[PDB]
Amino acid sequence: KESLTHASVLSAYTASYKTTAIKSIADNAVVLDIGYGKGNDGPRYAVRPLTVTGIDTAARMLAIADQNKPENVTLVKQGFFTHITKTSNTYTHVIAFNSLHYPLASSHPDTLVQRLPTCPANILIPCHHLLEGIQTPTYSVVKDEDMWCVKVTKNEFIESSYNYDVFVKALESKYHVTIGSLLDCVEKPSTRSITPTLWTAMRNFVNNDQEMQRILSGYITFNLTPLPPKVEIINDWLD
Ligand SMILES: Nc1ncnc2c1ncn2[C@@H]1O[C@H](CSCC[C@H](N)C(=O)O)[C@@H](O)[C@H]1O
Ligand code: NA
Repeated sequence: KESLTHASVLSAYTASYKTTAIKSIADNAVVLDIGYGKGNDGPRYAVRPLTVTGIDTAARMLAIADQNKPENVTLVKQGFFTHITKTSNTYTHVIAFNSLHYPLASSHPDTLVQRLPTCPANILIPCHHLLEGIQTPTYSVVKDEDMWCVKVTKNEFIESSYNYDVFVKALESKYHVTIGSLLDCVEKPSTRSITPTLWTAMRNFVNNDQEMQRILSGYITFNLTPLPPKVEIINDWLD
């Protein structure tokens, strides 16, 4: 133990994937961040040619996010389904980092996907069926009846189950999908507290810790590009 615990590596790798995704958003995009929360990705949006709408259901967290909100960011307090109905923005990129499993637990996965704007997207989602059993001093996922118990540091969150399989099958109806894991992250997070020496120390710990690789393998990433328009019947016409 020396600043190098399971929760520490997880947030750093999470920070790694957000750095790459936000950077890879096309220039001048109108972005929707579903679950903007307390504003961790503000500094990454602030240094970029992007118009961003951050939506959350928690006002207390959107209050922490306003205390240092970049001006290219607009904050709105409405969940995803209300906002998609009411908004006048046409979005060109969707971001959802550790957020979509909440709406997916109270909706049909095909309804969430068809309601998402038809635009490129990046999704980080925990797959609790790939995380159950992992018990480390700072990270633990355990089953509790129909609900999931997850402990980060000492935070004791309860999350509900969602249908990952149907979700992935619905994305395949709309998107070219490349699936991945946090374990596939190499790029150094933009977080300035993560020095080059510390990142190397984190990635070396991943190469030599089984528990860590399991935690990282259970945080599933989705790089989405919209399929061609239903006029894909022309290509099937080559059968
Ligand atoms: N249906 C919903 N619509 C929008 N935001 C939601 C939501 N359900 C939960 N959220 C928000 O999603 C967030 C996930 S945690 C914060 C995630 C943030 N993207 C980050 O990277 O730090 C929470 O703040 C939660 O309030
Ligand atoms: Na670019």
